[PDB]
Amino acid sequence: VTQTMKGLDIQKVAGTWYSLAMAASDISLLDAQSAPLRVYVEELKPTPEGDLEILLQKWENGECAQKKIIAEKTKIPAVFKIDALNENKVLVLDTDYKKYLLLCMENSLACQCLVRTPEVDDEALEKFDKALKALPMHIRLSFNPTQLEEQCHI
Amino acid sequence: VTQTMKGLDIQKVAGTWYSLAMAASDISLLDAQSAPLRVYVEELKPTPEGDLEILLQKWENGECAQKKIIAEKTKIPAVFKIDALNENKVLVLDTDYKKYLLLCMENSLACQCLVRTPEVDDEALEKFDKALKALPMHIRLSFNPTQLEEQCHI
Ligand SMILES: CCCCCCCCCCCCCC(=O)O
Ligand SMILES: CCCCCCCCCCCCCC(=O)O
Repeated sequence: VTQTMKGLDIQKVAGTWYSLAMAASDISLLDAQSAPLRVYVEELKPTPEGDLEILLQKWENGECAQKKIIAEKTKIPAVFKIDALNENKVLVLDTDYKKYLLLCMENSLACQCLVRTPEVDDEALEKFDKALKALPMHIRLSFNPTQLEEQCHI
Repeated sequence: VTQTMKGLDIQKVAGTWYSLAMAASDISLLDAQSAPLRVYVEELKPTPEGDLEILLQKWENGECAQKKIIAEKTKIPAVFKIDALNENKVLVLDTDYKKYLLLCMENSLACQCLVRTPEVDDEALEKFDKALKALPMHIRLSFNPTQLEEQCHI
């Protein structure tokens, strides 16, 4: 991934988001309901000191569960690191703050097109697919407005 | 689907094919290993009287199984009908016979990009994605050359 948002103002991504589309390098990352990177973003919560808290839902043990994970800031504004067994980065590729936000996670690679409202934003999906053609994705999903209004996009 | 191959010569699609990419209208059609339209084409076998026999593999009961299904000809050369509880059509969208073949099945809709050899044919995938932008797909998968040489693309 060699797309990052120049001049990102992280405080301005705060609030409500919808995981409109997802893609990943390996089918197994997204294939099933309980696949490891089948995560549905609810809210982005920047800290005053510039970390990025992410509220999301994930299907685990036959149930739609709440998760809260902290992605810690780095020297680069558009790059955050999640504390785990593995060093994994969260990258903000692009955003206009008010409509769409493109982000990826890598260790191999998964990405999402986030939007502010439960609508199919063709313009944001164009920007997502453009970003992705530089990346070796083998699975891509997208949700309809009804699914976007349901826990775990059921 | 309002893309069919003009002047199709069905006898010339005979032989070996690889399911390089798949897409479908509903995630559930392709999501898991045993999803209903997760089928891997092995061979196309036109009959002398112009029907299209399809040899494929499908994951069923925790196993990669052989299937043979007959798609019967219609008045339209690029449209075939599979005998089931439901009337389902197989449509040949496009082919150059020697490299790629795009086909869909509808009742809602799933499509594949077939290629003759276990290679990622970027040119055929461009033609596949072009065909698909006219269609309401919500899941898309693609296979690497290693997976293409394995039973059920394992
Ligand atoms: C996949 C790109 C969008 C990034 C979404 C936020 C990153 C968090 C996903 C990592 C897995 C979270 C599940 C957990 O381990 O509790
Ligand atoms: C999905 C577009 C490619 C068409 C592949 C050939 C169509 C056959 C799939 C229908 C399901 C076959 C499994 C079975 O019912 O035995």
